[PDB]
Amino acid sequence: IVGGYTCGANTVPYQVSLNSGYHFCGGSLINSQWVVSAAHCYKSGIQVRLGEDNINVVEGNEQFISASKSIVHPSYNSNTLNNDIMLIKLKSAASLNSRVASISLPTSCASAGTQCLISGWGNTKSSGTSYPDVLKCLKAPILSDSSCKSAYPGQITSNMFCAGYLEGGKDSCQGDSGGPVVCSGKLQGIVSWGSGCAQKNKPGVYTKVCNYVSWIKQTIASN
Ligand SMILES: [Ca+2]
Repeated sequence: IVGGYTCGANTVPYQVSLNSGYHFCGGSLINSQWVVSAAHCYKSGIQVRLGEDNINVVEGNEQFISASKSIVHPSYNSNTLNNDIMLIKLKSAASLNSRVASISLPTSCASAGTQCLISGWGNTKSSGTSYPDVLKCLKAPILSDSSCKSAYPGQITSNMFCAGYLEGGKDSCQGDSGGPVVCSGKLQGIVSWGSGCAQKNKPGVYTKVCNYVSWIKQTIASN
């Protein structure tokens, strides 16, 4: 997160870190046994780390649970990042409490102008590299489909939206991928892609979660 703020420990209780020896992506806990993340975060050997603030210090609220199964969206295209969503089933159910909690799935899509909270352990510099140990947050609005398409000609599908600031300075970044965009208490996006980070006229591009709720629910029901 570039241009954000320190969230506060365990204030984003659905935020997970995906660990393969190191933090490599965010995710969102959607029930006791399932995480939503970005398909481009897929790898084998994932440990889901819940209840994290400092990802380098054991602070007392962590739950570390191995993935038992990963499911990349059937239609994920890694070239275009269309359908950049994956589900991860935990080997055991998380224990849910005030600091480790699921986030609601949308029943309807969000609209341009809605403010949302974007969070993660990604890069904090736009012309630099600095990875935080504690969770960072950014409040940002959803941008119009037309401004999103104008920023990224030929690249925005019906499964993507833009959020952030066209002026630059405030965005998600490398290492935030797979993490949440939460709007009015609903998971509306997944950190997906963008040209650089926090660049002028190059907002963040997010997977449009509301398009996937039917797939999410049926997948959970059969797995
Ligand atoms: Ca920790």
